[PDB]
Amino acid sequence: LRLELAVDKMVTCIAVGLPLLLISLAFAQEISIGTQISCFSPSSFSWRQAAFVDSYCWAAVQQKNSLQSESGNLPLWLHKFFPYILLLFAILLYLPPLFWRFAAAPHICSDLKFIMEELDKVYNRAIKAAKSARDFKYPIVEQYLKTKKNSNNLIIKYISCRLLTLIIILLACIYLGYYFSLSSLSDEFVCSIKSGILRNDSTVPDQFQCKLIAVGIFQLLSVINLVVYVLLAPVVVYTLFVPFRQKTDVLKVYEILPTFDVLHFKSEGYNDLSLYNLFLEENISEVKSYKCLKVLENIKSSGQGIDPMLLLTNL
Amino acid sequence: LRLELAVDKMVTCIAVGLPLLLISLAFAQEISIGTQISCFSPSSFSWRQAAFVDSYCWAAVQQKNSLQSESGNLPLWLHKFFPYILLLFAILLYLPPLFWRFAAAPHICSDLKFIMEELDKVYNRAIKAAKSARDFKYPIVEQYLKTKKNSNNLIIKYISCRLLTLIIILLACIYLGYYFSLSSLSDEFVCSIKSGILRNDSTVPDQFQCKLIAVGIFQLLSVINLVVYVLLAPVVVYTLFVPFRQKTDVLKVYEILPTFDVLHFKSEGYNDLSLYNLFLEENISEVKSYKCLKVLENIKSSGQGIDPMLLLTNL
Amino acid sequence: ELAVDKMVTCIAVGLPLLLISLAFAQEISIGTQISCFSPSSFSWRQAAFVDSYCWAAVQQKNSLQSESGNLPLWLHKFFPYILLLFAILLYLPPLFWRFAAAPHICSDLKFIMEELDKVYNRAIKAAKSARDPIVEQYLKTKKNSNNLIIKYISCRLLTLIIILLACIYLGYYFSLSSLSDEFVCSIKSGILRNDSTVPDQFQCKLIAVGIFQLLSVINLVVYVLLAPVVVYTLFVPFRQKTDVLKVYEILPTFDVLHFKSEGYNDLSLYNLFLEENISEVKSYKCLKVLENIKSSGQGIDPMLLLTNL
Amino acid sequence: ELAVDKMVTCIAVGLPLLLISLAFAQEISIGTQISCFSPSSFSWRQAAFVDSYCWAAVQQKNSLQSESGNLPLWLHKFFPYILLLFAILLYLPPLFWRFAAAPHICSDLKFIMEELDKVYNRAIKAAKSARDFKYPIVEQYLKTKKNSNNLIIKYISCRLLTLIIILLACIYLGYYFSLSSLSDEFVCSIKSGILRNDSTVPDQFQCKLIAVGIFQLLSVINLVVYVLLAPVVVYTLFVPFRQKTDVLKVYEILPTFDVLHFKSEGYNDLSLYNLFLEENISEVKSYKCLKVLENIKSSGQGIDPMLLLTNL
Amino acid sequence: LELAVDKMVTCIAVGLPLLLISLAFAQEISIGTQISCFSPSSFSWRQAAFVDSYCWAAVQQKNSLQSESGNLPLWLHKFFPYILLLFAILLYLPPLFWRFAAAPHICSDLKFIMEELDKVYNRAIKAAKSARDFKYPIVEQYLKTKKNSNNLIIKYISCRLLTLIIILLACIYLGYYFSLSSLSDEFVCSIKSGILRNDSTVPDQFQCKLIAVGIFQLLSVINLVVYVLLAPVVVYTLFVPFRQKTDVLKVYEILPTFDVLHFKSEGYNDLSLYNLFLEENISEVKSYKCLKVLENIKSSGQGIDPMLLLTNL
Amino acid sequence: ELAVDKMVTCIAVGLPLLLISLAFAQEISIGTQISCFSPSSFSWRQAAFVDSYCWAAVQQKNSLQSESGNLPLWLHKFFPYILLLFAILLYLPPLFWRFAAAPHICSDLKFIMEELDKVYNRAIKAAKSARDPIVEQYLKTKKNSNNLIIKYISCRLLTLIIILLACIYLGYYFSLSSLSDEFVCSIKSGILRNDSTVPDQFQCKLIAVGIFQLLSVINLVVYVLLAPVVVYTLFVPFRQKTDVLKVYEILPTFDVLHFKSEGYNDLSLYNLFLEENISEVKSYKCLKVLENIKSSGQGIDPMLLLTNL
Repeated sequence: LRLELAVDKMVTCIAVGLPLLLISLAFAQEISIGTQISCFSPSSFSWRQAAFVDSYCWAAVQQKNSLQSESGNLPLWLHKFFPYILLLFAILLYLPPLFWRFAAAPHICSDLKFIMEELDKVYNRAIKAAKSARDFKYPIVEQYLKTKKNSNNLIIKYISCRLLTLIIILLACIYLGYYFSLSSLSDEFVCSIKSGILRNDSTVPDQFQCKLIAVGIFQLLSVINLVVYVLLAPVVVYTLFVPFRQKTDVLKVYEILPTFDVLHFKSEGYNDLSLYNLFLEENISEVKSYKCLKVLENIKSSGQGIDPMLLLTNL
Repeated sequence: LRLELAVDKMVTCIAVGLPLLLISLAFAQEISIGTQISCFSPSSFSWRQAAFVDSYCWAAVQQKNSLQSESGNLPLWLHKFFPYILLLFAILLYLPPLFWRFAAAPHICSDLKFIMEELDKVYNRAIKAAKSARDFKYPIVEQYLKTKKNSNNLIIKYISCRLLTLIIILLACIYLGYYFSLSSLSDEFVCSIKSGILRNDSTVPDQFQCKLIAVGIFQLLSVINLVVYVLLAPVVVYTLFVPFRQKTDVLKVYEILPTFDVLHFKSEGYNDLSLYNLFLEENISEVKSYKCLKVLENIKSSGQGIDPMLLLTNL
Repeated sequence: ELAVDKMVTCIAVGLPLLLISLAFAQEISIGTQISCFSPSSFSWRQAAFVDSYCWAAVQQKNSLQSESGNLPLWLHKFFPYILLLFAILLYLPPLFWRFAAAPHICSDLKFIMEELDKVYNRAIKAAKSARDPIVEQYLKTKKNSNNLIIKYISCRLLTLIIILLACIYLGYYFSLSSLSDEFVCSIKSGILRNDSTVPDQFQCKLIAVGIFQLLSVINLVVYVLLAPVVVYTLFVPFRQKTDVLKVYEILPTFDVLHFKSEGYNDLSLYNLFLEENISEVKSYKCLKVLENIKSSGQGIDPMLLLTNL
Repeated sequence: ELAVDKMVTCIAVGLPLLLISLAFAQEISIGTQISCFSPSSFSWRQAAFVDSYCWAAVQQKNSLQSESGNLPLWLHKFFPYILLLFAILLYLPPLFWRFAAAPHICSDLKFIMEELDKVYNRAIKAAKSARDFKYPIVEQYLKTKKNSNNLIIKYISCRLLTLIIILLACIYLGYYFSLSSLSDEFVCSIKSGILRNDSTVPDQFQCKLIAVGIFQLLSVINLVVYVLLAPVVVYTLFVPFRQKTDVLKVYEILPTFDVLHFKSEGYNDLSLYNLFLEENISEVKSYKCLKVLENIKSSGQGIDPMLLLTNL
Repeated sequence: LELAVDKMVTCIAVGLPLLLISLAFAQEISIGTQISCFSPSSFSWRQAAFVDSYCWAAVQQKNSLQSESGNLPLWLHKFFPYILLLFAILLYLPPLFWRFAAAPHICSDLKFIMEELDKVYNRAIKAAKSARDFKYPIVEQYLKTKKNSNNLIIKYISCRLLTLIIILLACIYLGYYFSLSSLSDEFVCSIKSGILRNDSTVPDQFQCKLIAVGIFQLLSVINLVVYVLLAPVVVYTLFVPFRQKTDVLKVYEILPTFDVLHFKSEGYNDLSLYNLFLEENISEVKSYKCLKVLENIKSSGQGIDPMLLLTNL
Repeated sequence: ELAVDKMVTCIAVGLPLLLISLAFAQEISIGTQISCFSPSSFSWRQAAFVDSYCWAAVQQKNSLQSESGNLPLWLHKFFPYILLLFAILLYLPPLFWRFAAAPHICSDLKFIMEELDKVYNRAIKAAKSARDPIVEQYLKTKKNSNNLIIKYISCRLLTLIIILLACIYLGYYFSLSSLSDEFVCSIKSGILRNDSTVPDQFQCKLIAVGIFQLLSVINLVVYVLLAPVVVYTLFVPFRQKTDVLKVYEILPTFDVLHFKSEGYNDLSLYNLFLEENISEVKSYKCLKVLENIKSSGQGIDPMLLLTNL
């Protein structure tokens, strides 16, 4: 009852923990030198006057009139808001898995548990009929899967959460590629504390050379995040192609039972049946009847004996 | 017994954790530079005199006589009390859930557990009667359903907590939209430490140019909170109109039981019955009898066999 | 603990604590709580001495001269501990209640619920055999002594008294003037008295006062909103409604008598606690199902009881 | 632990702890606990040395000269530790009695409740057989409890130590609370060792112990709460006075139970057991039903054995 | 679900870089900032702080700093802490298979094999008990089938091979750090871009030194030593066939209800992996325990096979 | 994990960790780990540069000149981590023991206990009917291969080897002169080489090295007290005694044979683990009650066993 495919669990783990791990690294007790901005006030300035210049320019990356930067004010905005953008991406990437687990999870589980119980029951009834021969009959699970072939609401939830995950991953790739595509000189901006009563003041110099520290770390981490995300996006796209992944028809092994109709009827659709096929292919190893039937099916590759006889021997 | 609808749990989680997360972000070490205010005392001022000017003006954003600001004293008040406002909204948004958690639960959880037990019992009795055929009778829960429609005690509590949540969310949206609408130059105010014995003092200048730092971060976070809240408000509203959300009649699947009267009788009212319908639609997946009955109902879409026979096979 | 009482306790206790932590948190604070503006000639440590001396000197009335008086000065230092004192005093009655009051009402309520389940079982067994008042006297006794409830209304009355005293204190401090933090201070006792390098007086200002007043008005608003709730909760008889035992009157093994209303006696308190905890009683749930069905009046009470099983 | 004893412990222990935690509020403390006002010529580190030296020198009586004396200085510097000491000493008797005395009374009380339920069952069974051994074992057990008071002597001893420690704390807080309010200011001289004949260092420094006023304002609060708590302990100290509403009197209407209360008037373990029975007796179902019959008997309409048989 | 040698290889290869990161930045070994630049005496405190932070950020901008070794050694130190964590994460990723729900791929089949072995043991002793008073080798056929596809094991050798590749890449990277002279921290720095370019009060260049780099190299050599000790373990663990000896089944051949055939050896196929996992988890099987008791007794030959089987009951 | 092994692990691992945490106590540590005494003319930041340069320069042998040598300087700075390395290496064998060998012995021991309870039940059932050796062969087999125990003595031997290496290192480190923490450092590489305002050499001293030596001698004392314990634990045969299965020999359904002694084989290890975990076995407890009684002769063994029920 995991209700989360291993590839989906790992995609979520990566896409969420990587921006968080990178945020935590960008401010390691060993990577931050100190403040995020330094402005180089004149030597005549006192300690507190220099602190004022630093804090003023930090707050002044927003006020476009005060600061003059060669690259523009937009790089300054992006440099100051550096860590917020990654936590936002982590949260947005965590949202679709949360929507999946909160509502979609429970619905998928009940049906799969019922299908496994019905398969075990049909196996028991088939071997009991075979045992009585050695001494109703309605394909209920087949009809249930035929019904699942119709409504795709159960799957559309899955491909929708995967599609939002892919969209957010692509938007994060775009943002990180832009941010890394930084000038790497745009962190140096000229700042002027000359609004208000300081405007015509003379002891204060006209402009200060400020630099936004710990930016290079942001870009080096953004390229790492972008690489991992462009490696992750094909995985999500493949996860999206849910019918293509439905392979090795799991119910085909049950077709050798008399109490089971000879019909797979599970393929070719953007419908909940393909999703159920994937989840059955995953959780079917827990089904003992499936295990024994697959043993007989593999033996049938040689073709030495016969299916009903072998089943009777297994008991 | 979660006793909280998934949409309500997520609305609470968002509306409460988002202001808390934003408070915690607004003072992340990388994000802040130092003090919340800086005042630029003259160069002749000692370190402690400049500290006095900073702290005095910080405390003087309240005393309207001391500070002269172009935007007014109200922006100064709003800038100083940025953090306090965020927590208060989180608490008020968490207050409704707390009342629901303790006051609301006895009325509903007990009733829902009783309804689920009665449904399992009627299912068992119906299959036992069917099994005896293959070899009292009072609709107590249905009588119970009528009470829900006539009783709004367990509902009016729900729509009241939801309505207070919506009202507080709208008040938070109004406050955040106002705060974000602040001048962004209103963080610079002129401050004069000239009350008391300093009034006619000469070494102290007439006025100081103070600037409130960490206000741009407050506005950037307030717009995020406002966006998330105006996205959340339709969800709460959507939520307020329960009569509309009561859909996919859950008891309709039980109408195929002989031991159960053929009557849904659950719709169209601002009464506790609609609330109970929502909570049943949520918690009904835990009911095994409901799961099996829904399996039979979905199979009935094809119409191959028959309802009582299918039930007998399931046993 | 009744839901309204639990929420009143939660508010009246956590609000002063949350408000202390608001102002209390280091990030919210600019720095020290007092700043005194020593002269420029003073060294760093001399200015620190002036600050700390005046901070400790808001008590010594001889040193400081303030226009409003020494009481406003003492009030500021008092407030961080005064809010915690109010939180503790407001937590005390709920603590006394759970420690003493619940044990007496808990045993009685558990016994009443067990007796109700037993009478229901016996009634359906008699009805089943046909198809084939100890609890009332106990409640009549509860109708007499109000000592069991007197504990409840006493803890509620102390809660109301402490809430009103907190409202008075918070309203008093909030009006103030705010010029008190601007009161002067003179470090001229002892050997510094006739010293000349030290100025006669310093202009000190109490840091983070405005935050205290803005939070005190919030606490006062919430408390004057909470006081009517306690007063309503104070009146136990009014809240006793939707007679819970009336649903049991349809049992043959149960006498036809509610006999639970109209008094400042422990019976009304027990009625409230029964109305709260009665949903746990399965027999009450089934009986209420039958009673709601009886609104339509289609069948009959004993038949549905027997049929319901 | 009786509710009044639990609340007395909670107050007497948590109040000094809460007051310690308040005395060091991140908003009531201006900074260091002492400030000494070195001369202007002194560097930052020299002034720090003067502060720390005088802080450590409130003990060395030769260095500091104070008008009130060295004892106020000691009390001003060791104010916290003393409150924690009082909290610990006040927590000790509840720890002691709970560890050993509790189980002794718990086993006996559980046995008494079981025996009462058994005698009730036997009485109604005899009455039921009439509608269709005999040894007062619990009465004899309580008669025995009436003898040795050692089981209760533990209780009144822990209560008496609690009262003694509360009174000692009241005395200390009243003494400490009633301060000169000038003591916080002491003259300190860093002139021992090689600094003795040094000339650049002044003869004496004016030090002040900051946040002492907070200590006194909190000590008066602690003293008020403690002198309000002491009458509660004294009342709780007197076990015999507390007992009332004879709980076993309701059982006297049973045939299988002898007609004898025999529980009153002594500084013996029987009175303590009476209190604990009065507390824990509501859990006893037989007691509940018997009290129902006893309250009905106030009207006197029917009869005790008939209503008991009808009780079932 | 994770072999003890694999669990310990993961624990080492992951926790060692993390422990070394945590050690490198311990208060007792860190003196303070990671860089110090020695501004002139005329510079104020904040001007010196600006020089330090500027040069720290300027190890990237190649135009500002002039170092004898080059800019690559400078960039290596700053990213060294990040690499330690990157290597830990990449080494944790393959074990991620164990973390993920891949247990059913191997354990569920194992659970079936153990149940079938207990069942065949019970049936054999019941037949022997009836003598004292179907018959299809299903598990043998299942293992014969496992002897076919090696896809189930290919997952295992693939995660082990990625672990080995990442360990070797980490060894290569760490080897490099130890090899470097690291005078790199002594590289000069010039705060003369922008308006400071033609400024005169600021000196032409500053002598900066990178703090905690000697600690980084001393820890990198430790990590490299542990990793080159760990790589042979992974290589041995890589060879699943060379890792299998004394198969558990050879003890079940003394049962009448069990065919006389081990048929489990010699292949890069899932059968060898299942043999390893059976050798590990077989001690939980009670029937295996009793059969091994009889097999060990058979070394002496004092007691008959079927007789001792029936005798044990 | 045997109690002596658990305590040896706890000591050998937590002691270096506790000592690391003590060496850097806030009261204990004064500040930085190095101080260099720049001239008075040097600014604050120039002195900080000298400190940090010399800290990083304990490695570069050309810069610093120390009387003891550069190796003591390396050991000074690397001493804190070295203790964590010893803690980790000492934790490794117990960790290996938990996964590699503990389950192998756990399954076997649980099976032996179950078989002993079963044989006891069968013996008393046979005795009860009168009133109205699989485990031995398994242990005989264990007497063969010592591979199961070889894991145990191997983890113990690695623990002893690492403890002895730690003793050697700590005895060497404590044998430092305690003046080797004072080294002369010269910031004169690069453009500072021919600079004149900077003095030729600085007198630096390594902070918290006396604390390191005082803690290293404590660690060495505890480790040389622990090493004999490991050596004794190393000899499994010398430890086994009080033959635990001898109490079972009084059962008819159990063969009269202890057959557990005298070998560097897994049987002795299993004997130790049985002696430890056998108190959980109820049948063993009753047999020891009566097994001891049989020696006394007060009552006969089968009669008391039947009476045991």
